[PDB]
Amino acid sequence: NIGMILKERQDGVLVLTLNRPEKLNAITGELLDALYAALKEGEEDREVRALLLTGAGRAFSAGQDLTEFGDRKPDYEAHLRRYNRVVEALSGLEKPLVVAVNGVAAGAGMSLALWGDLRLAAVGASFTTAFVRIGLVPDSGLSFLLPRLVGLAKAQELLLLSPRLSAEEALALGLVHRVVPAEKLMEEALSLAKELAQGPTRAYALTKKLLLETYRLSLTEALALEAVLQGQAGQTQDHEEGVRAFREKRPPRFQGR
Amino acid sequence: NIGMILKERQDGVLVLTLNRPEKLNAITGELLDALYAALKEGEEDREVRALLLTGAGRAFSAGQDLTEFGDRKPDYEAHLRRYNRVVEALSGLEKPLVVAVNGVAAGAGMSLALWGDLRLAAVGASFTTAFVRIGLVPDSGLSFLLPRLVGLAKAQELLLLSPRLSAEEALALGLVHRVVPAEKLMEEALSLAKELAQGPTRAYALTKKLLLETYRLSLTEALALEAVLQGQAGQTQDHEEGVRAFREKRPPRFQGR
Amino acid sequence: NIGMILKERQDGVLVLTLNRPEKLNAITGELLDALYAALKEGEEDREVRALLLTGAGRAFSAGQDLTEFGDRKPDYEAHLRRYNRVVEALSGLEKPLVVAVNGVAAGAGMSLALWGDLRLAAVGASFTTAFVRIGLVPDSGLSFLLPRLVGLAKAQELLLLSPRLSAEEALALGLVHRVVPAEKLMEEALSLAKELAQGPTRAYALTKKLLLETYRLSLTEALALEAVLQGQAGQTQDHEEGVRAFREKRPPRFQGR
Ligand SMILES: CC(C)(COP(=O)(O)OP(=O)(O)OC[C@H]1O[C@@H](n2cnc3c(N)ncnc32)[C@H](O)[C@@H]1OP(=O)(O)O)[C@@H](O)C(=O)NCCC(=O)NCCSC(=O)C/C=C/CC(=O)O
Ligand SMILES: CC(C)(COP(=O)(O)OP(=O)(O)OC[C@H]1O[C@@H](n2cnc3c(N)ncnc32)[C@H](O)[C@@H]1OP(=O)(O)O)[C@@H](O)C(=O)NCCC(=O)NCCSC(=O)C/C=C/CC(=O)O
Ligand SMILES: CC(C)(COP(=O)(O)OP(=O)(O)OC[C@H]1O[C@@H](n2cnc3c(N)ncnc32)[C@H](O)[C@@H]1OP(=O)(O)O)[C@@H](O)C(=O)NCCC(=O)NCCSC(=O)C/C=C/CC(=O)O
Repeated sequence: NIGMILKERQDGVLVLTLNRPEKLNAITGELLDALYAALKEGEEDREVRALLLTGAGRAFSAGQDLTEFGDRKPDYEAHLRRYNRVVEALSGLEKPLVVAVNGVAAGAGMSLALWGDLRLAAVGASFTTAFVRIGLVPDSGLSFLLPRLVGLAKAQELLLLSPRLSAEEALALGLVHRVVPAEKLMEEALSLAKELAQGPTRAYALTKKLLLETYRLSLTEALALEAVLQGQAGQTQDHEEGVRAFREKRPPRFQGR
Repeated sequence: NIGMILKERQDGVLVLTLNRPEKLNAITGELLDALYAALKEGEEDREVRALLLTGAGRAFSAGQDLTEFGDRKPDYEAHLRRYNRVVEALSGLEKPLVVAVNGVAAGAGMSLALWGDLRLAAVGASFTTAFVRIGLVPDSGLSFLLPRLVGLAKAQELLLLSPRLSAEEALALGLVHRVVPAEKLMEEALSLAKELAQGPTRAYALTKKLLLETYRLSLTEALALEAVLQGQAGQTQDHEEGVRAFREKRPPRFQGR
Repeated sequence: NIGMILKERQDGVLVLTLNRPEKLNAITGELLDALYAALKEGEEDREVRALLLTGAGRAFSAGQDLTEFGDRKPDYEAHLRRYNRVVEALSGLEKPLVVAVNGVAAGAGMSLALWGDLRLAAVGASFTTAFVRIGLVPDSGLSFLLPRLVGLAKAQELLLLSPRLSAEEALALGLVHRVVPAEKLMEEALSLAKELAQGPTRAYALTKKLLLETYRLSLTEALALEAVLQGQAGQTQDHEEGVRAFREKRPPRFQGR
């Protein structure tokens, strides 16, 4: 398909599938533009309360297509302003994102997978940082996410030595939250995304903003931002519903506003 | 008791007990003012070298009293400047704090428990972030503490899905340092707090300041603050005692100055 | 030996050995000047692509020599500008550093060991923060490294209570990456350092810069620095070699430029 991102809506969930299975969903500028466009649509679509990202075929993504750039003096500083708006869009997404890692995620493919709020892997899936084997540094936010997700000791080993991690090893480190058999991965991930699509979408979005900023703030700054964002969550119809549901001891019926 | 914070001194330890057992020690502005007052007294009392915080009855704390605010347009930005001076006081406390989590700690109750320097839980105690089920974001410093304590991967799952964690699960993640039978919790926690109340109180206070600031500093800034605070610890009578005790291979007798 | 740092080159590796075995490699200003000088030489020597740091005798290092300062009013703020250029040099080293922890690492000895990019310990080796037992705060970058390496929950316990950790406990926490029998430690560590000395030295150096800065940056700042440093790695002969080797499915032959 032109752009190489498949798009499907179900029950409040936009399902995005990386679709270059013949090249293990290797990333090109074209694929990144299509993914940006799809994330923008998902976020704008008032019928969408959650996103699910997965790969077509054997792989999640092998990362940058190492054929896309033809022997010329590479300008990665320039190009990464492109990987960069996609990462900006993922990081700031105002709806929850499930990632279903169906196979290998390497390099920027591993970066993209780790931007999921909740991450599931198939048995048989694998992670490898990859960049150092091409003489490159981690990019697409991997140098930001990895030490936060697995701690600095594991981030050093994973990045410097680029070992291949099994899905069970990934589970141990916090790279994923759940490992499921390959034939059940999309059912389980879609089940979780539909759960989140009934959730308090505004609370999810603002909680994600606090988590993104937490490490660079002083405690004083963190308490100030908590105050500001709790002010905004406090004004939502969902907060009022949440309080009613607790007082009546029934499930909340959230609307995402 | 008026203010709902019980206060007792033993052997250098101020014991603070959240005391609204009939509402699972649910937090009100009144309780927060009483806790602030008690922390201020503990810190000012030269007979106190350590604090121990626990709950009365079944619960540690169920967090914000979801009856305190009566159907009016809530102003959480305003109110949190109140949760906020209490968190400021906890974070900056110039004496070590043990927390004994005797039962459920939910929402701001979980926030308060996690401000302990050393944290023990009873078998049967439990943690739940709770905020997202009311359509709110984590507050009272939970968005600051949780990713630092358990890493970002576990913080995402705990905050977005609000699962109930057993004391043994909490131990695994680093939410607590020790799990003990319910009938031994106060004996063990008081034993540890009395140990710290013989400790180098100034070294504890300055070590806590370094830990609070560590993530937002450059290595250059971190080394500069280490230099400044080690300068201050170096001038204490306790440092001179610590050096004598090491040279003579005997226990130090610290005074907290 | 004058300066108490032994220096030996093998197969692209500068081997540095802390050499005051009679005082468990206890740190003095003189030892720190010698270590700074040795790190500077290793980094300047175009025949060196990796460093390995270890201890002579029983210990890795017992940390500051608690005989060096003679009963005078200590000025640790002044002196730490000395521990500080050594830590600055370690942190910014533009070649990978393996640490082989052959025995106890306490206080600043533990600080120094944890500056390794990859860390191995002998069975029988041990770690202890130590500072709090002398009434001091963690220094030599320990307040920076420890919470990043083991998370805040373990850093609090390790620093406030100064327990002695076995090599297997250290492995569990991420203080080291590998534990090996004492008689195999230098063979394994030298084997790993020779591996890294064939590696893409520029990618290692720039990856280390991203990891050092990651926690204090916004995601926007982190993506900007990734762009800048990937630009520089992209211009290296090693990047061009890495791409050729992947396209031909053969091992890269990196030069470190
Ligand atoms: C671990 C995998 C991904 C999978 O192994 P396996 O499943 O055994 O497959 P394979 O290695 O046998 O490859 C099968 C085919 O896919 C191709 N393939 C795999 N990865 C990529 C790839 N990344 N680019 C182009 N082709 C790729 C292979 O070349 C093969 O093609 P062929 O059938 O021989 O024609 C392995 O292929 C691998 O290490 N690939 C390279 C991964 C890699 O280095 N990714 C790029 C890191 S750099 C990055 O992502 C961002 C860089 C930004 C700066 C910039 O460059 O703009
Ligand atoms: C996990 C517990 C805490 C305990 O379960 P369990 O032990 O089975 O007890 P229960 O749920 O059966 O409750 C027993 C009673 O306590 C009451 N209770 C429990 N939590 C609270 C509570 N937080 N507020 C008022 N009442 C509470 C229940 O309503 C019941 O009252 P009743 O006997 O029916 O009259 C459960 O009650 C629970 O999820 N409670 C709500 C926890 C909660 O959402 N906390 C607030 C999060 S929001 C926060 O803390 C800060 C917000 C700041 C912004 C602002 O609002 O200012
Ligand atoms: C865990 C060890 C390191 C090892 O135990 P073990 O292997 O059983 O040996 P030991 O304790 O029996 O000591 C054997 C000998 O080494 C000496 N030794 C051990 N550590 C040091 C030491 N750090 N300084 C001088 N001597 C030391 C002992 O005093 C003994 O000397 P002797 O044979 O009795 O003459 C234990 O010795 C120990 O706790 N030592 C003190 C560690 C310590 O507190 N280090 C300093 C932390 S403060 C720091 O590093 C930076 C401070 C900067 C501010 C400033 O001061 O400038």
